[PDB]
Amino acid sequence: NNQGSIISVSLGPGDPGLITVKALSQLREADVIYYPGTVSASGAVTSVALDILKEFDLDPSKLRGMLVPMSRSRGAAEASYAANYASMAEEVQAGRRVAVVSVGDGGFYSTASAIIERARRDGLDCSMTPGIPAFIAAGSAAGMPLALQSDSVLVLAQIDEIGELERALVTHSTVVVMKLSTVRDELVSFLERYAKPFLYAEKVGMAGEFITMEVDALRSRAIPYFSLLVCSPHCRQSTLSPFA
Amino acid sequence: MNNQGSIISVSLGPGDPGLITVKALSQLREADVIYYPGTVSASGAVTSVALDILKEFDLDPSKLRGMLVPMSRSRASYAANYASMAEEVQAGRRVAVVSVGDGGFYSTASAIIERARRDGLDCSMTPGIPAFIAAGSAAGMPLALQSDSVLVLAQIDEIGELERALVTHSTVVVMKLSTVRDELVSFLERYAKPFLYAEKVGMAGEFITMEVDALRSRAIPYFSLLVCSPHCRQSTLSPFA
Repeated sequence: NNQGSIISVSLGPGDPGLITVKALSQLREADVIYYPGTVSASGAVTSVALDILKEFDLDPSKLRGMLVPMSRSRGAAEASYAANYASMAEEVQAGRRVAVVSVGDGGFYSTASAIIERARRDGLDCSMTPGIPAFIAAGSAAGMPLALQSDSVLVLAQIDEIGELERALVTHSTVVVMKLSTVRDELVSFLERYAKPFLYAEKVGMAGEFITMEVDALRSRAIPYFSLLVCSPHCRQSTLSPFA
Repeated sequence: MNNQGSIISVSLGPGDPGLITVKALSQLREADVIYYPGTVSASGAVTSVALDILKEFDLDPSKLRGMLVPMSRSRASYAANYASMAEEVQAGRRVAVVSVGDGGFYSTASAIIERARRDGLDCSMTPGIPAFIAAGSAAGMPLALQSDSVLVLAQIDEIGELERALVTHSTVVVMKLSTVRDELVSFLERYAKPFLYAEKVGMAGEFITMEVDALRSRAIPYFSLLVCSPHCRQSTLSPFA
């Protein structure tokens, strides 16, 4: 029926089997669940978060979409989440158990952190249940390690110019770049230039999963928001590598 | 029949048995045999966070097989747990090899997976939540926002590694803080900025702090990490001072 007041519930990165035992139980006991999604020109919502929730046989009545276009004002998501907080607060006032869900982990580049600021300063009971980051899941779906003994790992997100990844590469073991859409027109020439093992992973664990280590397989590919890149020598270990 | 016989690298997550994925837990319950890592001191005392997590799931205890490695002969030198696995696999059996955290992220399992894979075996990987991700959520802080970077180090030799990295990176996580235990308090005094220290997150004896004074007498164990980040001031733990 309920338990907490405001909970940031990580869904994991797309495969519903990769939610935690705890996150899943929190969802089933929540009174209301807010999820992010995007809308196209017509209606037609796209929401990876909702696609995941739909696998849990939850009461479709308790679900509250927070909807945006495709935008980059520190992700119009911040305003969208901000705008939605009032209702979440009133639900919490009504004595309800509110979940705000995140693809991957709620504390790792998630706008849910805006809800947990406000929740904590308005003195409400709030919590974070963590989830598997997308880059962790990508490494495992490719059958490779991301980090071994003495490695460093640098994680970047919303890369500005492709030159930012280029500079980082040499001073770091593995580099991970999230949200590749922001360099969708620069990715392929970067990859030809780099000429070193990489993992491209899109929609991992989800219906349209696509993972590749071949530049040719990306030449005429649309690079969407939910996609990431791993540049690392360890990519040689993957099942997707000729090196075995 | 024996023509099956598989091996899976199953991540356990960071410590709280509630932070196992639904899928990894199902795989452990289905497995015929479950190998877990652990270490053994000279007086023969066994330390194994992995077995401590397994002990929380109601598994058949006769299914569990320790892969214990002396804290000594570094490769240790005991990859010879695999021939055992292969045999079980040869015998038609479902073998799980487990990892604390994620099995691809500074893990004990990678060297086993590579051996399986040099051999003809399929060894899929089920992911888990790394300890540093769990530590952030336990403290109620985010680890990264909009265009932030995250740098992860582990088993660092010397405290300078960290100091140096923090000149040019805002958020730096260091895993296996034991390696710099003698230097931690002094480092944190001169650092004089928000930090999160976390030990046994999600388990009995969880200890997390953003107070240097809570560390002055503390035994900093091997499964210990530090996060240095301004994001630490976004926790009810960040010094009321």
